[PDB]
Amino acid sequence: FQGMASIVFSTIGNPKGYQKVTYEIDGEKFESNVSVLALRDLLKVDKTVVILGISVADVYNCKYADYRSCKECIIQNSKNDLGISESYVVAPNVYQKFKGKPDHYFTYIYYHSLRILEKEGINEVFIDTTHGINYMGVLAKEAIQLAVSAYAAKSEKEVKVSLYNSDPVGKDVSDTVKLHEIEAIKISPLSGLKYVTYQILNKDKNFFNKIFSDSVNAIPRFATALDNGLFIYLSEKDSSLHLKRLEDDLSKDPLLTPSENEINVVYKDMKYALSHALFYVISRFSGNVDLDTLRHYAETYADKVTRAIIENEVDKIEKYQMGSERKLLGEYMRILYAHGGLPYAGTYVYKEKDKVYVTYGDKIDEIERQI
Amino acid sequence: FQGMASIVFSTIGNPKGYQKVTYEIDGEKFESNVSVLALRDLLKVDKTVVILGISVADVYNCKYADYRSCKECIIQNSKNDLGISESYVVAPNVYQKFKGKPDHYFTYIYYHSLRILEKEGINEVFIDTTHGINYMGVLAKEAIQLAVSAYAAKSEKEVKVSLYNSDPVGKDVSDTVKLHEIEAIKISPLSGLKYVTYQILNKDKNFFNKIFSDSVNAIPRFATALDNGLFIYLSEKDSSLHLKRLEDDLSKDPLLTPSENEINVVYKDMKYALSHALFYVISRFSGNVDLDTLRHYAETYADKVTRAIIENEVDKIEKYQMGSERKLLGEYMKVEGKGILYAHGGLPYAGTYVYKEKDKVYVTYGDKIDEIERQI
Ligand SMILES: [Mg+2]
Ligand SMILES: [Mg+2]
Repeated sequence: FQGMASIVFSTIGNPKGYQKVTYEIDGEKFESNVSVLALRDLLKVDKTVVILGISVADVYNCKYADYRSCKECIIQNSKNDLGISESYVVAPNVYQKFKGKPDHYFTYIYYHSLRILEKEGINEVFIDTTHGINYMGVLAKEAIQLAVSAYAAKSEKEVKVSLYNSDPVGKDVSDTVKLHEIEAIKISPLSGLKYVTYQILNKDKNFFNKIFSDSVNAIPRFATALDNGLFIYLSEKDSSLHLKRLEDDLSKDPLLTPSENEINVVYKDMKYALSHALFYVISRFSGNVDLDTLRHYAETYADKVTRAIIENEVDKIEKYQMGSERKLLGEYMRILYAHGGLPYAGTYVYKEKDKVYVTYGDKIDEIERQI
Repeated sequence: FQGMASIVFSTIGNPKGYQKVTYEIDGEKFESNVSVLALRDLLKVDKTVVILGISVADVYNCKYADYRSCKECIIQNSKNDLGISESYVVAPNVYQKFKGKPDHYFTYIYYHSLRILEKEGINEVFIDTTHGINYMGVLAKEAIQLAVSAYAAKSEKEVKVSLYNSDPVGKDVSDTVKLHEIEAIKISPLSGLKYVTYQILNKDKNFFNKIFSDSVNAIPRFATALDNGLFIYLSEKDSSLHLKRLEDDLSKDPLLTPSENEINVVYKDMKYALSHALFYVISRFSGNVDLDTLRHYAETYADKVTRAIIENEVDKIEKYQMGSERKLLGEYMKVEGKGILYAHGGLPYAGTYVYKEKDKVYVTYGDKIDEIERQI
């Protein structure tokens, strides 16, 4: 299954909803107490996701026994006020007595929105920030962008993403409130990959520390390999454990710990979201690399020069009749990169029944050092 | 996983290959003994499928013990001559001493190409008929079109399909040969659905006989439900048995039986391919129909009027707070005292129940399904 479903994510600052207003797109109108229901109606959006901060517990006198029971109380009460039965993402946020780190909101939305994209078979995403307050809008937008980027690359599909906002404040039903398309982008597997790597490669040298042993070095290295089309490396240098550990890290509930005067909320720093997106995209490349798979990777996941270099190397390999035993490419015909990841002294080739494979074999440590 | 892989299917009449020529697309050239290798190079196509007839068995002195062994001899010997290691579809065909029914070639290509599409995560398909002979081109093109139609609708994705043919060289030795895009189409889930139903609904009254009990009526009836957006009916009237039995029928090898100077080949009549496509598409609609699922079905699998009527009825339903006990739509929406299926886009008020469970509102025909079925 593949899927062409649409979804709208909406940042809602007040789970009680808002004064009824008449929203409008292209002259067509829909009256609502929340912009997201108007976007859903006017754009015929399949799925709805309301994003709330844990801080709105205060509105309903929800208890702080633990994050899960607190968020369940929020959802039960908001469903009745908003007339939206599902789905809800209730994220760690900083607001009044609720204390923490704003980037934790980002991490949480990235991870939870990614899971939703997987489940829903999505090809079009709307992000409605009409009712967001403080930093909700900027961080939900960027966290969802990251999730759609990871999703498009791993699922190998195109996903359209649009940012919407309106201004219903101090208006009523006699007011017409336009829902504006602010920006619309198309994310392809290539541009999803490039966004994910971009978010690793523009961070300071210590940014990815304490994620796993030597993560401070391993993470930017894996990102550089992904960014430059080193598919054989992504296939052969196992990162499945890193991915599993990050899933474990992000799957656990935030901690809610009440003070005298405060509720402290602890989730995971942004570096965990960026790292997960990286290893999630890398998981696309698992398994042995035969020539047609590599041709496809070149077309799908490499920029134009890198694609051309890889395809030229493959063209050269396809001129020869290939045997069962493994030989270095040299035996048939900056160096790592000038040959698009197939340097002749550092890559083997072999034929196993109907496929020719390229592998670094026991030379992978040499390759790793040149990344 | 979804996928944006490309694939070319090539009808090849002679597994020995052809006079080498320089194929060209848009000024760019590639010399080959087979058009499909030039297409693969010039259009950077991920996957290659060579379609051969079983009749090429004699080229390599292949034995006729059974279809599997004959096909495997053909494939192993063709690989070296053609320079293509995989994949091969070796189909029943009629030619010279090989006798049978030409539509069996269609059925075989449909089913086997469909399996290949599923495995390969495809969004772009090329059909190269350059080296096809007799009816290979017409039947491969139409069989593949049906396959992609079924695949697009069931997987819910768009697929582009293009028919290519080189300049025919005839009995001459040309030097440069253009590879022409003849036809290029885009198949959406809706376009796939409509092509599948079209192939059912343009057949004679008895065309679908002997597939399963009362299939002459049941098949057209399912196609009519699908063609007209009766998604609740498709969700509630079983067709998984029909799908399973068709997949079992089609997965069995063709029968090859040599006689005095003839080899008779038997596969399955075209009706099995068309019926398989139908039930494969219908299998998309499994599960209870909650209103968001229905809205999605209207947006994805229904023509403009049907989409509008369904969405209108859903808009009305969504005004109400829904209880957990099943009630007819009319119990919510119609007064006591006086005041049909298609005018309500499949949600007639006296024949459809509604209820809410675990955050979703559902519509179902429940015990009224027979009455709905009478009206299809
Ligand atoms: Mg949540
Ligand atoms: Mg075959």
